[PDB]
Amino acid sequence: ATIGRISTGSKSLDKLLGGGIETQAITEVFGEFGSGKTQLAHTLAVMVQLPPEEGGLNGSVIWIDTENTFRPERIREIAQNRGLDPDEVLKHIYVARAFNSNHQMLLVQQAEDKIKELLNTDRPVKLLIVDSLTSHFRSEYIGRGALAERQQKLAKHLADLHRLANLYDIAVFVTNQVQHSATLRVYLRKGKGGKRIARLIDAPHLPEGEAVFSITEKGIED
Ligand SMILES: Nc1ncnc2c1ncn2[C@@H]1O[C@H](COP(=O)(O)OP(=O)(O)O)[C@@H](O)[C@H]1O
Ligand SMILES: [Mg+2]
Ligand code: NA
Repeated sequence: ATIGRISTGSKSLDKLLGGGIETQAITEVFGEFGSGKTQLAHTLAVMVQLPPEEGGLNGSVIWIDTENTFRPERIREIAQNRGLDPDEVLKHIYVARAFNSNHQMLLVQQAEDKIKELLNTDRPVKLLIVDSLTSHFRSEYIGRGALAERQQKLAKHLADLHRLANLYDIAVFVTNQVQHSATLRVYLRKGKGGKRIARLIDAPHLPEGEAVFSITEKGIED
């Protein structure tokens, strides 16, 4: 029932987010290629495994990869530099590669089996990443009539994701690349000096400024 919050690594981003990404919610990060969507996903997959006084939820991670951008050595790096054992961190991340959008849909069903298994253990799943939420959908549904059909399949997939978030008290974190019904939309862009800037889109309950952070050996951080 009460909502959990997963620190991103960046104090600035966390404040913008109201303390971190929420369980019982789908948080969508969207932005151009190279903006940092996948790096934020990597960092979150580590942060969630921290205890709560360090901004985590003692959680396991399920990661649905659609573009083969998951890097286990990046996870090990981030974990090591934040004082976690990198091999242990990796063992609590369950990555599956989605071959196409239908298999991506099926993987969400399978995620429920893994979630149920871990639920009342000491490392329940607390984060479900889809990176990228839309890349297969953009690629497969194209041409006259595909707008309605793509949106319908995507809405179904997002409904499935929202049910897991709410039913199991999990944060869902999804990426979308920009040249549907997410709970919170975060616009990410690359700024001057290598900085990254985040802004919330249509989110009255949180701050209306922008967060600024860097991508480092610790993942993201101010
Ligand atoms: N270890 C690192 N330290 C600093 N910047 C990094 C590191 N690793 C990757 N990056 C930067 O992250 C950016 C890519 O982020 P990425 O999450 O893949 O973008 P997206 O998923 O939004 O296309 C690149 O600019 C790259 O230089
Ligand atoms: Mg990416
Ligand atoms: Na919490």
